[PDB]
Amino acid sequence: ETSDRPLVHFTPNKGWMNDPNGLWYDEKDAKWHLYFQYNPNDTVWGTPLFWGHATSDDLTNWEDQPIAIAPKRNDSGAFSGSMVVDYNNTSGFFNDTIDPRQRCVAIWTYNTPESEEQYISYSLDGGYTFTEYQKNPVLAANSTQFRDPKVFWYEPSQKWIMTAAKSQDYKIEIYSSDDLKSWKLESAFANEGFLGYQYECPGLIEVPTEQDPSKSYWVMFISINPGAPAGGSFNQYFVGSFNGTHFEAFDNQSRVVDFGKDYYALQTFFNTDPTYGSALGIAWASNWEYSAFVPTNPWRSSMSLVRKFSLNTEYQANPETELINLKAEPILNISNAGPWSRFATNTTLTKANSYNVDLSNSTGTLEFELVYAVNTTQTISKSVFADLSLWFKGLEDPEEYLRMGFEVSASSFFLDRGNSKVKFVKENPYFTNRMSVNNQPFKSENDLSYYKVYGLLDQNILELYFNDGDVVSTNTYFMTTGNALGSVNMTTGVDNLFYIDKFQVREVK
Amino acid sequence: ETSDRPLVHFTPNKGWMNDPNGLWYDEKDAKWHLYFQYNPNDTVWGTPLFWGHATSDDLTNWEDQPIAIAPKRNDSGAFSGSMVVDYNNTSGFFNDTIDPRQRCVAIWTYNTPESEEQYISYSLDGGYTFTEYQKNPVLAANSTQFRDPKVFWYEPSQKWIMTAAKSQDYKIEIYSSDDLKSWKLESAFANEGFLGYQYECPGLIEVPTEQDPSKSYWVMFISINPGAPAGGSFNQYFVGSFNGTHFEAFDNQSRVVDFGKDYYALQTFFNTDPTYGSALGIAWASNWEYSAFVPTNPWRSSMSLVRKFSLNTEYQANPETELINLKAEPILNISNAGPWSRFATNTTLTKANSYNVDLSNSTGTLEFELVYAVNTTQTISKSVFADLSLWFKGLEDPEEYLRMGFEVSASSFFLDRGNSKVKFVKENPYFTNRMSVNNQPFKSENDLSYYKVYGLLDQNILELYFNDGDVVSTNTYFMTTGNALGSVNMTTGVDNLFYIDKFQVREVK
Amino acid sequence: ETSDRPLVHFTPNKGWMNDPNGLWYDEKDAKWHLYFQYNPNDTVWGTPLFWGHATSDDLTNWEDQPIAIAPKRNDSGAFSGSMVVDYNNTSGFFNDTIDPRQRCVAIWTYNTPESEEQYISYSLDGGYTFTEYQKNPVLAANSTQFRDPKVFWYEPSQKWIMTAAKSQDYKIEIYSSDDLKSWKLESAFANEGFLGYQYECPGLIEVPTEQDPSKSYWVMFISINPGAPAGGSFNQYFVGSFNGTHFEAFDNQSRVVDFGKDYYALQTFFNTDPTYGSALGIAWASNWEYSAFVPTNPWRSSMSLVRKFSLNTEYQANPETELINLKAEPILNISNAGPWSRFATNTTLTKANSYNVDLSNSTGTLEFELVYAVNTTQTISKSVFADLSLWFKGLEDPEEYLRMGFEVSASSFFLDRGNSKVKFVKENPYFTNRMSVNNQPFKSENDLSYYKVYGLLDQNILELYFNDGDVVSTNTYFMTTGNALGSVNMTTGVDNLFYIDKFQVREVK
Repeated sequence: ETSDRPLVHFTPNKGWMNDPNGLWYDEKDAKWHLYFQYNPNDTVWGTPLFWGHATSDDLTNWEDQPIAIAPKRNDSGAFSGSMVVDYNNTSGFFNDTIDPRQRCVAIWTYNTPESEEQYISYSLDGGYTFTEYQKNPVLAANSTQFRDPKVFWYEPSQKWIMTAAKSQDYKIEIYSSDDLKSWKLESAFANEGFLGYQYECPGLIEVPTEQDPSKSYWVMFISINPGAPAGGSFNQYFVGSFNGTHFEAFDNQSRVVDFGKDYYALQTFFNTDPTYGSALGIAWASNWEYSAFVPTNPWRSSMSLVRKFSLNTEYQANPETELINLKAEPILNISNAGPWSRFATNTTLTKANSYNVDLSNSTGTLEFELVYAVNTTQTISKSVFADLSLWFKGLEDPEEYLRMGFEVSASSFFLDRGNSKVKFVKENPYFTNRMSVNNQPFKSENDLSYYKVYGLLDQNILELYFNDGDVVSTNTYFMTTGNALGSVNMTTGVDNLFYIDKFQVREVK
Repeated sequence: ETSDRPLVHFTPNKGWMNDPNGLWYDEKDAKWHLYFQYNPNDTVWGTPLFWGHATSDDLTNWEDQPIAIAPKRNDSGAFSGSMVVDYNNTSGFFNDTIDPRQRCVAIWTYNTPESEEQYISYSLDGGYTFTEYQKNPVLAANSTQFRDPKVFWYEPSQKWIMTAAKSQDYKIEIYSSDDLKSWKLESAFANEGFLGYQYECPGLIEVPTEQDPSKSYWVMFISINPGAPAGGSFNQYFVGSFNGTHFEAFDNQSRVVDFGKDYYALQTFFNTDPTYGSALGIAWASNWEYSAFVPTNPWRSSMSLVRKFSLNTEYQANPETELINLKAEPILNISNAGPWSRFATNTTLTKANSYNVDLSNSTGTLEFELVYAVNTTQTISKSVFADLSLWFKGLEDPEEYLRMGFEVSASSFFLDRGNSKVKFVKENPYFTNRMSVNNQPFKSENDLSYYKVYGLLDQNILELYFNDGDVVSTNTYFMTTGNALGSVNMTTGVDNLFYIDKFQVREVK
Repeated sequence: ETSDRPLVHFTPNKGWMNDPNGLWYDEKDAKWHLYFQYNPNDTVWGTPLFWGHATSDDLTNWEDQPIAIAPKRNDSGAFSGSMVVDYNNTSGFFNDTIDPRQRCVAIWTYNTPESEEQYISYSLDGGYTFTEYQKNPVLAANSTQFRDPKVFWYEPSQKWIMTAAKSQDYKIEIYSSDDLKSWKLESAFANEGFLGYQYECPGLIEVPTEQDPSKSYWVMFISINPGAPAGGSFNQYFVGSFNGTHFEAFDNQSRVVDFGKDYYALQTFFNTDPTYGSALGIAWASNWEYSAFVPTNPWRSSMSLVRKFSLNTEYQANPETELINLKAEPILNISNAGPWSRFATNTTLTKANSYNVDLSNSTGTLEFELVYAVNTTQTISKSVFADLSLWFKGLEDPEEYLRMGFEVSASSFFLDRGNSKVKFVKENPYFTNRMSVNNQPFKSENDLSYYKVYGLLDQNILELYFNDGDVVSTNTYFMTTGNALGSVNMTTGVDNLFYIDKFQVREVK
């Protein structure tokens, strides 16, 4: 008996999924390639571990493909890694029969009980079938904690640059090779923090500055688990500069990619179709603490949406200073949807009365657009919970719902993914019920502070996009199967504080 | 109608409390001094805001004292700050009638709607009554975000050193004076991260190294709120060196003081009785997200226990590398307690059978000592929740309980402070139900991994001390008043994995 | 609706059982032989009465065998008796073909509605089928009721010595023979403290001493019944002197074998495997006052465990001058060894709180080991119950439990086998539910008196061994079919009187 399956997030047909792998794009075929850590046998993690494969041409709708990479041994696994396109046959695997735009090279960690090493594989049919390089490994550091190779092309020095993690040494080593079969250690960075327990899935990418597309700075992605500050797993980032060997963040500073409880092992694509325009990144939407116990069958784990990255240099972190902040915008080919439903368009909503639209047969996947404004001046008020709340109740059974909104005194956007049923939510001591975000206004008109929120609910996953992706939160939710969360309710406490500029909901497929 | 009041944690008699202030110790009188942010009028935060005052001689039992500092204005408040003892009358406030050991100088932020500035006050009776310095401020930087002055004596340069926060500038400025009334900006630090929204309550102290006392390194404490990674508030630290003007952390790295949801605005004492031996620090046990809505009357907010700080250079952060980790050990004059109750002393538990002791009339305050061991080799096991769980059920009403323990697959120590009632716990979208810690073993006997946990329950608060304070977690809990959590139950999954070396419980007053 | 059936005590296949018969050991095939009074038709006592047969090589796990001795008449019965191994062919039966240590001769009573004679029978297949002696009986008359013949070899006088019960004349007669076919009357026994009481199942064996296993004393076992008004069925012993014709009881050397209510008709083995080393004895674990009404189906009656008897010449306790004391240790071979579950060890018990191990899937056969000390110091002891109590309950339904423990004021170990919903416990007025034992401390170091007690629970039978067998108590108990005293609990009155050195429970199969 199956569960409710996300409609616009990728899940495997059956079995177990984690880290996204070998992300790249086929220019001549117009196909996006998604590879992933995959265990087809059980519905939890286990060895042998494979590279699953799925293709799309809009990043919202997927086609299953045969297993891409396998370990020689049952003991072992074909762990995480990335892909590159060798246009100029620098590896020497590709004839003139193989299109330059189609020259796939997978770089991956072969984890065996004895050691973790780096292997490479090539494809002659456009990234569906892969053969190992005859003399693998292409990098061994005599270690059991050496994995997750992400590699890009650096024009100036004419090299492939690999950023890989010396996991439990809290070190991310940078290697270089023109050949791609021979790797030279260039630098190590470093002890960045938060450390936790391990450095996993590192990434290094030029991210175009917002407002000046022409400019861009370098971003370092590190994911850590266990030992995240919120508990378990999470993805951090650094903004700085890359010279060809060393990376330096503009300042000593930690920042998180996603504030939600379920967003890990983010990898960016090697190339894009722009249009969309790199940087583009996807992540595994879960948390290692309880990822193996979520109530889904015959599969476990969904990916997040692919997100367009950009750097916002003028992000008002608070009302005094501005910081260079990572902006993540959603990629979603809506396909066929509508119509909108709306509420308190241009009204100041009051405690006594509350709004509702219930979409009597929503598939359980819907999106909403909300722009609210706090009074700011003045209204005072404390000791009274000053919230604007959205309730996604219903639909076969309300009282089973997720609550979210903003409270003025806390200055944070909350989510309540308890309530309920699904004993797993009621019993699993790692499945957090509540988290906040601390989103900031985007403008201030005449004494009203304007905040905006875009959100997408897809059966078992919720993504919130504050100020068009200036802040993001990704959390999974589990309701009592077959329906629905179609009863959409707005509520407030405090007769005169929140102003609804705009609120819209619609079903999405 | 009153609530259940913590027996060995400080709470105000009535009203509202937050940040601990002006911590110092009277050598000739043998009295510890605790000051705190205090609103005597309402049971939430509000201006006028005062410095409350309480004294102890064992740090576990307190005596209430009259309000120590007040703002001139109702608009205003006497915000956070620290105290120093001016043995050599460098301020010139003290006659030869006033004992050197008793020469109190309070340094505090006078917050007014127009600006935040630094004031000083002196005491002629041993820190009970305080008079302002005639020419306050002693430091103004033309700002509304400039507060929380912590000051210490630096022998080498013969100066008072003030570390204070330029809150929303993410800057912690270091000032110097030999006078205490004329301050000179020496350096700024910096953009350390996690930034969040603000830098609050900075602290700078020499913390003696564990294993070798003779050595010590400098620690920088920064607390931030809102915008903590786990949501809301939290306290971070940096380990490094202080030259007299600038501070540098040994590496660029973030680390958290307390992983629990309720531990903020930590200030260390200016001096101690050693015996106890500085560094010693206390903190406000709550989280700004929901601190004003907790169900207690006629007071709100408890402090944490005072903790003896030490640096552990050889802390096994993971099985490969060691890090310089902050160690926090509890200060608790047990007073009169016992006897112990014990369980599976030197046995390996099995899922079939479970242990229980219910202390039929526990006051609701008790401590426990647990040393467990994972089998490690091998037992494999996955897809099965592999936990050792403690249940503090009962006592008038079980089914209302807090659960905690360790799960092998997650490698983290969990806490479940839901279950239940207490409408605030069931309803308040900021009161997190669950958090983990990711504690590490202290030793491995052949094919086993030994972990230790000390915990103290005090009516509404729980402190966990992993490996004698190598890792700490502070979380408040609210059960249905009058009783009790006296039903202590141990439980396991997977028949043969956990080995109980030791487990003891006893009532504490 | 078969009922719960003891796992380590012998019970018949089906039907009624009582007095154990013809106990001996086959040295060639390493097999213990147990015979018993048997009615395979009805589930109560009746004629024809047979000799049931069962074998074992560890005295714990048994094997059903065909009926060994049968009466010639359905009118009559083949009553109680013993067996001998005739190595030296002194009987006149037995070819050179039959192995010396395999030449068993049964001596038994052939009770008829008309007469009561003494028959002997030989076996040629090592005690599985028996043939009667052709010139039976071997004893003519009168016979005033004459039964329960126990026969043994005597080296000095080179004779078979037979001890038999003369119920009508309140005596025990001793007979001699070398042929085994013709017996001469020699003496009689004895006090006489109980006359009017019926003498049954007598036995005469040399019992080795503790501290010197080389020495031994003659011990005369008598089963005395009854007087319901009087204490009721009890198994008695006399330490004394046997010259070869007469038995001398040492005045004041006489105690009951087992202090329980369900231990009767004791017979010792004729020969043993040492290893275990004779004296070894087994008893019918029931009581004539109600044995025919116990709720077991399709069988009635279990035997007890086989016990290794030894004399403890140094006993004291009372501080009154010491006397020779009989101590019986259990013979029990464990198949499913481990694992122990324990309570509070090295600990002082307080009234306010209790201990619990909940053995969820125990069959109802478990063993326990308790070592407690009573604090003589002061603890004056007002007139209130000063108990240490063990409780067994559920599992399916508690409120159906058996209680036992030590009460200081009364200086005895009580047992309350009441508290059952079973009809024959509520209804049967001769089934007493409460007994106390009066165990004595083994060690009196400091101000604490140390007591040891081992106990085995087997579905319907409980056996308590105090100080490793110095005193024993055997009582059957009946609890609603299926489930099963698994909830093991410890409770006490009086806050600071009892110190638990050791308590531990374990399942036995």
